[PDB]
Amino acid sequence: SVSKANVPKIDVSPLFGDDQAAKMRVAQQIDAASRDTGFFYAVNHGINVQRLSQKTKEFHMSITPEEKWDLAIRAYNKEHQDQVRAGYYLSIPGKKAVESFCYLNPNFTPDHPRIQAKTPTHEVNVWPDETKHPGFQDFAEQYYWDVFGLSSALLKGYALALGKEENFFARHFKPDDTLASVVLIRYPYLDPYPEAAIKTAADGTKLSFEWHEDVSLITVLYQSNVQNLQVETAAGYQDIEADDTGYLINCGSYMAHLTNNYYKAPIHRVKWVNAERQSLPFFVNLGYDSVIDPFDPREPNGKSDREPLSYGDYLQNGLVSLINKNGQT
Ligand SMILES: C=C(S)[C@H](NC(=O)CCC[C@H](N)C(=O)O)C(=O)O[C@@H](C(=O)O)[C@H](C)CO
Ligand SMILES: [Fe+2]
Repeated sequence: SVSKANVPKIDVSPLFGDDQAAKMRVAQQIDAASRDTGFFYAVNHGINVQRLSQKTKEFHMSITPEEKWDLAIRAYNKEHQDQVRAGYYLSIPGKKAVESFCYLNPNFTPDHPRIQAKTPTHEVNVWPDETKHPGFQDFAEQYYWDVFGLSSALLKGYALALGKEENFFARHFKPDDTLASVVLIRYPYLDPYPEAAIKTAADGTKLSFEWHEDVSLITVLYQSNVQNLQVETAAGYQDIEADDTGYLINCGSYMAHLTNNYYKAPIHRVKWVNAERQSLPFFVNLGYDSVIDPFDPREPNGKSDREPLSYGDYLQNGLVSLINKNGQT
């Protein structure tokens, strides 16, 4: 069998308050988890994940093929050249099982300075018709802000963990310009399940998505209660237990860059499971021009031989590379 990965449950509630000592004790837990498998579950996070799941299910199960084309990103619909990131990512029956809906910062409106400039990675969200999906847009926008708030708190914990002041990351994570995204992923139950939609790892494990590091600062993930994720450790790939009451947290490769691999971006993959389930990541991205000077918390002078990299540069190049490596989702 595959061994269970160590994924501690960390009560992150102190990170919302003003008890600095208590925050330090949470930071230590984040440090330990980040230095070990690179994953932890944030518990006592304050978000109503059951309602998120319910609203997401109502959306996935009621949206029609017509609407999917009308909301599709450019990869599926040549008419929508502005939709690189935001919109619907279609399944391909008999070939590709997964489908999803991505949205960005609700503040990226037509008048936003980065939208006017047509800066890469900024787009205006697309939404289904309100009469067909009543309350969905409002719910989804509010969810963005709810998970932004959790993520800000988590970023205070990571900053303290690394020996910095608590706003070290969060000062670059701002409502007016964050490049963060929500993805509402549907993994279907299918009978029969098309072999073409199943990948096979070198070790023989059936997969829905191959090994990768995340393109993010951190990733803040809600998943249904169906085990599927695996993390590569020195002991090999290990199973990450499901917990549909908590958020699964890990670092992306921007964190690895900034910390000179002190907090690695864990390599992980998604096992194929024939189950109707949800995977709802929030990718914690900074602003387009955000640059944090790389450092090394294992070195006495804290200096690193990595060059500063703007977040916008990192993101545009990472999203493309991901598609090249593991395919268009
Ligand atoms: C490889 C990853 S981390 C997938 N992410 C992407 O494909 C990038 C989406 C970026 C988005 N379109 C944007 O524009 O921001 C992803 O979301 O995987 C989730 C899953 O497959 O369950 C789960 C997180 C498994 O790792
Ligand atoms: Fe991932």
